[PDB]
Amino acid sequence: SMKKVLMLHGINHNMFGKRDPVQYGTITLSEIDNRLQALAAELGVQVESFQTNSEGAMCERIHQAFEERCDAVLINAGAWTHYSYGIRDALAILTCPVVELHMSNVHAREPFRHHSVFSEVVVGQICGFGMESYLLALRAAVAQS
Amino acid sequence: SMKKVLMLHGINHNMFGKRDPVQYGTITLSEIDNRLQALAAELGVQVESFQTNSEGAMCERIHQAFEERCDAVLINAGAWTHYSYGIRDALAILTCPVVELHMSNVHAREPFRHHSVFSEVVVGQICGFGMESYLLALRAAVAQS
Amino acid sequence: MKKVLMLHGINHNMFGKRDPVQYGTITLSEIDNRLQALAAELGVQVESFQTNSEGAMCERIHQAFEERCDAVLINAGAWTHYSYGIRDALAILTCPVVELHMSNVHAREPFRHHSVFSEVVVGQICGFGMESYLLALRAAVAQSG
Ligand SMILES: [Cl-]
Repeated sequence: SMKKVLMLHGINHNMFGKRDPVQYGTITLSEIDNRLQALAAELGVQVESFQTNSEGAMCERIHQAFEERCDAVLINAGAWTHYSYGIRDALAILTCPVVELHMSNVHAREPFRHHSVFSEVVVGQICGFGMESYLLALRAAVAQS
Repeated sequence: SMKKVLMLHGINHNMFGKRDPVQYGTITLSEIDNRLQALAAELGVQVESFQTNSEGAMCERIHQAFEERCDAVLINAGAWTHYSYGIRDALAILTCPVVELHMSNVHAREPFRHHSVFSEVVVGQICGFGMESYLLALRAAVAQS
Repeated sequence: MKKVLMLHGINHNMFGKRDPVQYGTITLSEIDNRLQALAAELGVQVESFQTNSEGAMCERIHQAFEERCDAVLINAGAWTHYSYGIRDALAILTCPVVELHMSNVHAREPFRHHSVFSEVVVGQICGFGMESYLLALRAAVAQSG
């Protein structure tokens, strides 16, 4: 009865918040997932989170989301965003809304981060708002429904 | 005494034929392998099929094909065709004929699919003929040996 | 005692296993032995790691961050020219990182001319064959002390 949203954390994201606190902050993947769960309860949906450093494991989770008729997918694939055509063609299989998000303003960083290979297979993109990027992406998917 | 040919299916190809039949058809990897097995028997050769979504598993299968003195290799690496230099340098270890193939006319799709990073390490390429691309590739490999 | 980590990249398990006349016989085992011999001479410890999985490489780099490795040597193979995932894993490190190659990559195919690691390494050593590894270990020890 409840809509299911899948959160896909990308390569190197298990290391969020484990670097120098003064320069990189302390936000961890665990805190992000808690904030997503907090907002999900108010929105009346379920959020399941998945993190991997393996491109094949990411694609196979996407395949599973297609077969399990997931209602919406949020993805911050990390560096994969800028070259992994395999994940791009995995996301293309999905028929539910796909929301791309980034904590940082990728369009103002190194040139290679300015381009996303997912642009044609996602509804839209959100970047630059830190932790709030995740919550805004969850909001975007729920409003799509 | 029989020649052994290895068929390498690439990333996301386990999902062949599991999408909308009206838009994507119903051709599955299982149906492809059966038609390959039928042609191999008619041609007097052996065909072994392998699919993976892991770039390392694909490279390691190629290493195994080199050590096992495989007679010819057919590869449809999927999206890996357009960026995986790792699979490219794996194919370069082979000394048997290598045939690159695609079901679709990749040179008439998105620009990133126009270029194959395998071009310098394969005998040639076959694309655009759907199921027949696999059967033509097997014929090409047998004639190369 | 100072610890240096040697990271061997994709396809490198096949070093020395190709045609000896054309590709030589230098193996990863022989390289690691020479590294251990020089490490004892230099008064440091060397640990070697090889993988064909991009995710496994990034996770070894995460472990190198947690274990407070003194220096990292990396010859990522073909990943050098496209794996932004490994690049962003290396960016987490705060110890000196030395990129190395046996061949003169800047005089090979154009795609090998560029390393996506250049902004996250101290420097690069290429072209000196087996000596590239030994020179890189010397570079890393001098960077620490
Ligand atoms: Cl609200």
